[PDB]
Amino acid sequence: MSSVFDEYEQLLAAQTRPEKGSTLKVEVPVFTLNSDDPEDRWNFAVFCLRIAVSEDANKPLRQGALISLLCSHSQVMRNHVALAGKQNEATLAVLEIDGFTNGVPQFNNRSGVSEERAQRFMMIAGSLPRACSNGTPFVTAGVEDDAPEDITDTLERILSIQAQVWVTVAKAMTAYETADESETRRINKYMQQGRVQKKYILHPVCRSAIQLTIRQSLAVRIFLVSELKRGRNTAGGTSTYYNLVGDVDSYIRNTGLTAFFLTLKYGINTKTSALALSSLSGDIQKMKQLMRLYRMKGDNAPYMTLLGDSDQMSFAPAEYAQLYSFAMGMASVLDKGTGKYQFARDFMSTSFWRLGVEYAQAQGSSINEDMAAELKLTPAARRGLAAAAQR
RNA sequence: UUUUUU
Repeated sequence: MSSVFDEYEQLLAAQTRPEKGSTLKVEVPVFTLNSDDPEDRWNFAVFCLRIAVSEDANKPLRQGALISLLCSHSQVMRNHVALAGKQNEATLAVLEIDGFTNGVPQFNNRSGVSEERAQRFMMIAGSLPRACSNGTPFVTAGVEDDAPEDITDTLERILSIQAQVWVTVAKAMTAYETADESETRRINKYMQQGRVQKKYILHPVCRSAIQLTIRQSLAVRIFLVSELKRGRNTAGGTSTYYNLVGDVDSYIRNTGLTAFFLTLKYGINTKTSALALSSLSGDIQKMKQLMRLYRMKGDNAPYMTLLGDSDQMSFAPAEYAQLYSFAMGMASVLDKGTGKYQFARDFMSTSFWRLGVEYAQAQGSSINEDMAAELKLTPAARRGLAAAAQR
């Protein structure tokens, strides 16, 4: 016995099902450390940063510089750059920089390079943000001529630079989303932690450009995604770098799916009686559809934004406009968030907003079956807590 | 299509 609604669902299931050809693909130069000297890791990090922040070097190369700023943290970096090589979609090279001598400039290499190339980066060292001051990345001038006597502070500086990056990985879109203040709040609470010094802040202009670079490059984000997957996978007892990554992770995830999760929070997870209504159901049915599509998606699910796949479009807030508006109007009254921006659509319905207001304005109504059948609640207590809400 | 706080 096929029922009409049931076959309605059977129709809405086939549609929601989620080798790819090979195109032209450009080489990405990538740098690889070898050495055990703290001085050498220090110059490697300053160098990869002065590359990353170039005013004149082409794109793939700044990409590679950033890959290196994100790779430099490790000790044994052979296997981590092999894990870089594991991703067959792009194409990366090794360039064993073999270390540099006491003079900062020479890139002394044995394999696969040339001394004319031998003049460009160093030429590119000269690459400088005319807008940026002191002509250096770190805002306190007399910092980079420092002595890393031990490996621990060199690590810690690497951590701070990379974490400045990992913070700026969120709000990843292309327009200049202003997340400087939230970046600053997280820098401040990482100062509450203390793993990052106040002494090593970058220039925020160059940082936002580093962000713009991050999102213009496809595979550096893919590397971020794999970084973050191996971060979420590892437990607590480990090395500090994964702990920074996984700690910042919960701020990276779940991005751009925001109205969808507002609906989850306010619209549904409160199960107010107006949720039950004449029609709002159909969009609820589709809500649990995208739920099933979220769970059986799963392993790349908290990361579609960064991932970039078109399927999020299936996470369109627009088909929910009725529900979506209600859940919002209510959050607008009940919660005091989102009031400082335009978080609204033109495909909205006005009445269900008005009703989210009216329904949220009278908190006498929140009665749940759950606590009722939990505490054997009286009518006396019901009308009592009502008088409380009459405040 | 994207636009909080943690």
